[PDB]
Amino acid sequence: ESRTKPFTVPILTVEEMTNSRFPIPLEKLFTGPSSAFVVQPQNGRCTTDGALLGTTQLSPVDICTFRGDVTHIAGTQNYTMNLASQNWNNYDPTEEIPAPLGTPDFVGKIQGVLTQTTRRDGSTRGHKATVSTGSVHFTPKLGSVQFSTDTSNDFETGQNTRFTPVGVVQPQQWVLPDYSGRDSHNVHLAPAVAPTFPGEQLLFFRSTMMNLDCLLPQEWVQHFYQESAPAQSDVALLRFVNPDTGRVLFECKLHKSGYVTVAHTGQHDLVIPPNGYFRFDSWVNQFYTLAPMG
Ligand SMILES: [Zn+2]
Ligand SMILES: [Zn+2]
Ligand SMILES: [Zn+2]
Ligand SMILES: [Zn+2]
Ligand SMILES: [Zn+2]
Ligand SMILES: [Zn+2]
Ligand SMILES: [Zn+2]
Repeated sequence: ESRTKPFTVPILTVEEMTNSRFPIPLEKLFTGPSSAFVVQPQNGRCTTDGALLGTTQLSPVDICTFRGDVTHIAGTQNYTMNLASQNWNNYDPTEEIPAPLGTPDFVGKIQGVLTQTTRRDGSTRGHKATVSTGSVHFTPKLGSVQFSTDTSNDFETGQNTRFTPVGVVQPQQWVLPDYSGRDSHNVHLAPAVAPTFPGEQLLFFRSTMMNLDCLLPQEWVQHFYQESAPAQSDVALLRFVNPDTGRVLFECKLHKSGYVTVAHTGQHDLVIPPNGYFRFDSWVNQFYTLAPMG
């Protein structure tokens, strides 16, 4: 039989990791029922054996960013960005993805800094800007989005420009934007996720700014991809361990398609030790019942 790279997850604690849906630290773990909303984020999606899904890409600093060049909308402070690919090359809308990698995956107004990156002429050319992901002008899959800013002159036409997100005004974590605008349809989405094993609920990796919940920390996406360790079954059994005592706090299923479930009924904001981390223990069959959480 073939001997393949052993699967592992990072040894980073929750607070040492970052949300995969916005460039901010994770703050804590949360579990609760999810039958009343559709959980289909497009960022923070990756299989355990290293296949990226939806709009998921590797770099934490490219999460919810946009890149390209802008054209002034005459008589307004607003600008249309004509998107580039992720390396700054020609955007190619025929790729089978929902949108440019790193595109935001929730409806809301994201504020940030829009900056010209080349041939500044000695000017900073960075300005506060906002992009509304629910707006009719939000058409990243078509290759353009619209920003509101406080200038009408400062951005030179035909010069590379980048948006770095800073925060969200106020928004709907679970509602995907219309990547191609009104009366369109989203295409090539990573699938919705749900707990199908009775007594199980999804485990969310949660930050603030409202809650923002992801299915995998960004560092897990990066680790899974970099390692590309093959899966031995549909479910990897992880233990959350506290090295300060050496004891297991709880166990959970890391599903091969890239999400986590725990045995619990109801909302529970987990209380974890500062140094606790996840440890891969074994691959299990489809009949493994987890030890109860809390
Ligand atoms: Zn102009
Ligand atoms: Zn791309
Ligand atoms: Zn210039
Ligand atoms: Zn300004
Ligand atoms: Zn790693
Ligand atoms: Zn390695
Ligand atoms: Zn599974």
